[PDB]
Amino acid sequence: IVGGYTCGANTVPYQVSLNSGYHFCGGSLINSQWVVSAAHCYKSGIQVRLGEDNINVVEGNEQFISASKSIVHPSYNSNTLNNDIMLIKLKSAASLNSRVASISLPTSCASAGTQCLISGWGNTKSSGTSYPDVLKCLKAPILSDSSCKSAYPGQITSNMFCAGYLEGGKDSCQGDSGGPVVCSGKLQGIVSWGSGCAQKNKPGVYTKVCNYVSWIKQTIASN
Ligand SMILES: NC(=[NH2+])c1ccc2[nH]c(-c3cccc(-c4ccccc4)c3[O-])nc2c1
Ligand SMILES: [Ca+2]
Ligand SMILES: [Cl-]
Repeated sequence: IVGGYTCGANTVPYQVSLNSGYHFCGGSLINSQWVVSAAHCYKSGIQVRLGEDNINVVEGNEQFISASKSIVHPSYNSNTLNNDIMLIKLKSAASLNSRVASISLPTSCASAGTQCLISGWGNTKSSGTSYPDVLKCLKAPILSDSSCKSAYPGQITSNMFCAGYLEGGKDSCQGDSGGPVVCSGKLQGIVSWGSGCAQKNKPGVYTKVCNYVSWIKQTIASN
């Protein structure tokens, strides 16, 4: 997260860190046994880390659970990143409390101008690599479809939306992929891609979760 602030320990209880010996992507807990992340974060040997704040120190509240299976959307396209969503089933259910809690899936899509909270342990520099130890947060609005398409002509599908600031300075970045974009208490987006980080007129692009709710429900119900 570039230009964001320190969230504060366990203030984003649905945030998870996907770990394979280091933090490589974020995710969102949607129930005690399932996490939603981005398809491009897929790899084998994923350990899901819940209740984290400093990812390099065991401070208490952490729950480390191995993924039992990861389900990348069948129509995921790695070249366009269309359908960049994945579900991860946990080997055992997580213990939910005030520090570890799930986030609700939306019933309707959000409108441009909606303010959302984006969080993660990704890079904090637009020009360089600085990864934080604790969780960073950023409040950002969803942009209109015309501004998004004007920024990335020919690259936005109906399963994506832009959120951020066109002036640059505040944005999600590498390491934040797969994490949550929460608006009014509902998970509306998944950090997916962008051109660099926090560059002027190049906002972040997110997977539009409202388009996948029946898919998520049906997939969880059959696995
Ligand atoms: N400007 C942005 N809002 C933005 C958002 C997510 C990004 N994710 C990345 C990204 C860059 C290089 C590699 C990965 C990557 C690839 C495979 C697995 C995990 C991360 C990224 O997600 N850049 C990103 C830029
Ligand atoms: Ca920790
Ligand atoms: Cl277009």
